[PDB]
Amino acid sequence: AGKKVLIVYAHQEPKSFNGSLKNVAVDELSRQGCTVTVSDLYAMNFEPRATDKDITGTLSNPEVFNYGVETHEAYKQRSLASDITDEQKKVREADLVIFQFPLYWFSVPAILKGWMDRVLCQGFAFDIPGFYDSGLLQGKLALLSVTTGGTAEMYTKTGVNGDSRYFLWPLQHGTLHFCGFKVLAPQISFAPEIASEEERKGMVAAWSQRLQTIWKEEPIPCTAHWHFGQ
Amino acid sequence: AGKKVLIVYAHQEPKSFNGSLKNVAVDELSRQGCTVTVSDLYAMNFEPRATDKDITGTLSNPEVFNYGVETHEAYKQRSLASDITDEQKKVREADLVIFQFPLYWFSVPAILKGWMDRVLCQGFAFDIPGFYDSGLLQGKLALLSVTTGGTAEMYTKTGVNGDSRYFLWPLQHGTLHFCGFKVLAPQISFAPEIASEEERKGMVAAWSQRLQTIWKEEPIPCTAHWHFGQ
Ligand SMILES: Cc1cc2nc3c(=O)[nH]c(=O)nc-3n(C[C@@H](O)[C@@H](O)[C@H](O)COP(=O)(O)OP(=O)(O)OC[C@@H]3O[C@H](n4cnc5c(N)ncnc54)[C@H](O)[C@@H]3O)c2cc1C
Ligand SMILES: Cc1cc2nc3c(=O)[nH]c(=O)nc-3n(C[C@H](O)[C@H](O)[C@H](O)COP(=O)(O)OP(=O)(O)OC[C@H]3O[C@@H](n4cnc5c(N)ncnc54)[C@H](O)[C@@H]3O)c2cc1C
Ligand SMILES: COc1cc(=O)n(C)c2c3c(ccc12)OCO3
Ligand SMILES: COc1cc(=O)n(C)c2c3c(ccc12)OCO3
Ligand SMILES: [Zn+2]
Ligand SMILES: [Zn+2]
Repeated sequence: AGKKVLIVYAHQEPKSFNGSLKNVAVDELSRQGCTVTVSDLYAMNFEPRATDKDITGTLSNPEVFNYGVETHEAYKQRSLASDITDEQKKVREADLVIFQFPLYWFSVPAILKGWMDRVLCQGFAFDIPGFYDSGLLQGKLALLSVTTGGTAEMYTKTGVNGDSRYFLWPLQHGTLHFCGFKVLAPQISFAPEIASEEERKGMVAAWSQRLQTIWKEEPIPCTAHWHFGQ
Repeated sequence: AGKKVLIVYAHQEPKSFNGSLKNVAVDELSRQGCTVTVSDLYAMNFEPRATDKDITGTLSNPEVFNYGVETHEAYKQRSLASDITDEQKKVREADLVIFQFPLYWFSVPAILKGWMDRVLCQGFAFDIPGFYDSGLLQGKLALLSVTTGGTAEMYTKTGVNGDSRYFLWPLQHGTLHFCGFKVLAPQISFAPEIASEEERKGMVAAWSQRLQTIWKEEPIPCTAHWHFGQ
């Protein structure tokens, strides 16, 4: 239907398993008639570092540079670097934002971490006050589509890595929910490097198949209990 | 004595509160006679992105780029980029690695996330298999010194942000413990931007005091129970 989707994609190799997941999302959401944009961060050589090059006008406090303060002001003044505001426009217009990435150290690859750090600035994505359920991106859906080295077995409460939900907290709750997104259940594609060719094909078609009905899903309850239980 | 400390620091501003915490750690550990090295990531313009530039000469599969495989082989064949190997030398010789950074999105700034992604490579920090305590950095101590925007009250189990310990999991357990580090209790300096003056002087003083007996400390039990349990 009449919806805009932004896919923020973080993998170096177009032939990868992540590449395939990205392309099947674009294929399926495009088939449905959705408007689809992809920010392919490596191909863009997206700048991950939060630096004073991100503000182009007079700083509030040139004596002691505080990145959150300076970017909050710059956002209000329209003196942010244009790579940041280009991304903000995509997010602003999106109804759904999908993040497609390999798990790096229980988190996103740094190039995508730098997208969150630099694009979700104060004034745009949240304000103090104006976060979690009062976040500035309220009304928008977000979803993490994550691939791993580790097996599903390894990511259980009594497996070596602990439950997969534990590493989702800082991203789902600390970032997405904080900015006001409603979070859809994560898509985790476990261990495609270990998986057989039939199992890989299965994981790709499960994602394609889930996307056929993605607009009918409810968000998760993004709370400590969902993530950690008890 | 004789101990070597590496401090991996990630703040843009030498006059910041992180800056002061890094400086008192250098001052105190230097005073004790320890060997100290600092990796000032922003001043080094450290590269955060995981790309094929990290491998010199020629790829072990130039048709499909797999970062994990390529860096593992590059490590074995002494063909990693020199920014990464310079960091690996400092880590290899270190008895204690302290990370000094402001919390960005429940995690490390992207520039320090990229140090983790690119420096802690397979063959160096862990093997597959070969992790947690068959992790290659066993014997070394690691410590997170983190500063926050949010007050300690916000970081309680039924505060908005949830417990501090919940966001420590991917860093302490998924990264530091996985590589074989023993983890010291984190130093968390809550909300300096809204502290006095005193209080702030006091937080800087307390870190210095703690570093006086850092070598007497016992590592935390780095378990799901410690982070999430009761
Ligand atoms: C710095 C670093 C940190 C990491 N940290 C962690 C961690 O904390 N936890 C953890 O679990 N893992 C971790 N990993 C490993 C893991 O997340 C990755 O290896 C990744 O998830 C695998 O995804 P990929 O797309 O790169 O796989 P690929 O290697 O690209 O996929 C396996 C492939 O199937 C492919 N394929 C592509 N398209 C298709 C298709 N359409 N159908 C069938 N097969 C297809 C390829 O041909 C290849 O055989 C880390 C890796 C690195 C480099
Ligand atoms: C992209 C981004 C994401 C963020 N995400 C989060 C998050 O997830 N959770 C969260 O809680 N917060 C978050 N924050 C807020 C961030 O963690 C805090 O802004 C930061 O930790 C403050 O530390 P600082 O060193 O920059 O403080 P500074 O602004 O540098 O310091 C505060 C004050 O201390 C003064 N000072 C310096 N040295 C001394 C000294 N020796 N004695 C006394 N005073 C001194 C400085 O002059 C200044 O007045 C985020 C910020 C950004 C920009
Ligand atoms: C430290 O987290 C990991 C957990 C983990 O379970 N696996 C399988 C990893 C992996 C890597 C790199 C890291 C991890 O390359 C291939 O498999
Ligand atoms: C989870 O993210 C935050 C939690 C949080 O508790 N606080 C206070 C934050 C903050 C930021 C940015 C993010 C956060 O700028 C100043 O204060
Ligand atoms: Zn939440
Ligand atoms: Zn652990």
